[PDB]
Amino acid sequence: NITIYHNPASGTSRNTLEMIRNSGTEPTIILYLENPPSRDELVKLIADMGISVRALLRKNVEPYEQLGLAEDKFTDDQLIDFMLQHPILINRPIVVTPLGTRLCRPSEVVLDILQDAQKGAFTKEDGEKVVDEAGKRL
Ligand SMILES: [Cs+]
Ligand SMILES: [Cs+]
Ligand SMILES: [Cs+]
Repeated sequence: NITIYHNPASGTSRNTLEMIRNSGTEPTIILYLENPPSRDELVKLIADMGISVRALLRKNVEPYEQLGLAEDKFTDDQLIDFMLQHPILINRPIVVTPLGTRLCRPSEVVLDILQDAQKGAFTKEDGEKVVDEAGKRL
C-alpha cells in the first residue's frame, strides 16, 4: 500500500512513479497540485520524512518568488500554511509506503522505502542507470 504525491510535469516524479511500478506495485496517485494534503496530513508527512519544513519548499516557482520565501523570516507553521494555499510550493514527489515516507529527490531515494526489490534493471528517462539486472545500485 503505497501513495505518491505526483506531478506529471516533473521528471523526478515520473522516474519515481516508474520505480514504484518496477517493484510490482501500482500506487495510489494523488495529483497534489489539485488535491493537496490537509494540514494535518502535511504535518505528518513532514514529520515522517525527517526533513525540515523549509527543505520541502520548491524554489523557482511563482509563489516562492513573490512571497519572498528565500528570506529567513518565516516560521515553520507560516511555511506549512503557504504550502497548503499554494501547493506548487510542495516539492515532489512525496511517497508513503508501509516502511516509511520520503521526499524522493533524487528519485532513487524511493528504493529505501519500497518493500519489494526492483524486478529488473531500471534506467531513468535521461539514460542514467539506477539498478542493473542483478539488482545492484549503480
Ligand atoms: Cs486532502
Ligand atoms: Cs499564476
Ligand atoms: Cs528497501
